[PDB]
Amino acid sequence: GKITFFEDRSFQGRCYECSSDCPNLQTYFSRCNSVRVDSGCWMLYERPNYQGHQYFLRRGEYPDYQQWMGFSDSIRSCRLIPHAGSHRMRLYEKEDHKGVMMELSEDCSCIQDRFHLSEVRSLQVLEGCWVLYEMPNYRGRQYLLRPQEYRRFQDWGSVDAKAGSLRRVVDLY
Repeated sequence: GKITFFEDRSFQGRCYECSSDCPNLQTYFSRCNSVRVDSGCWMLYERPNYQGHQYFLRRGEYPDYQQWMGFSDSIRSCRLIPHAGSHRMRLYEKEDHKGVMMELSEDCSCIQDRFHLSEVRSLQVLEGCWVLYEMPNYRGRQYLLRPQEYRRFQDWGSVDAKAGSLRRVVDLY
């Protein structure tokens, strides 16, 4: 993957290119108002060491922070997310993988329609990386999921169990 951060909107100002993850972008810039992704799938974070708000970005031009549903011009770390050849995950109604369950191997733009619940209280991510969105149609707070089990919402960094949509992390061409 290849990503370039710019201090100002419209690919203007001080800039930094990355090709692998970075635990701390603060050395290189103090604000980020536009991004160009050349290649790969990227999680951006509001804070250093992959904390605070998370933003999912893939190949394309982002002329301002709103384009990636940003909450501020703070961008202080980033992960390059691995492509996976297939995706598979289980959503549970209750913590610790109990209650009703739904299996997912494609993008789901409305959990509520398929599952009949507004919250996912535990997850088993078996294959691929995914982005969980607070809201349907890939809107609201975003949470990067990776292969592992999540016994409760705290394990993915959310404020609560509310979840509207799920996206497979797949590279854009």
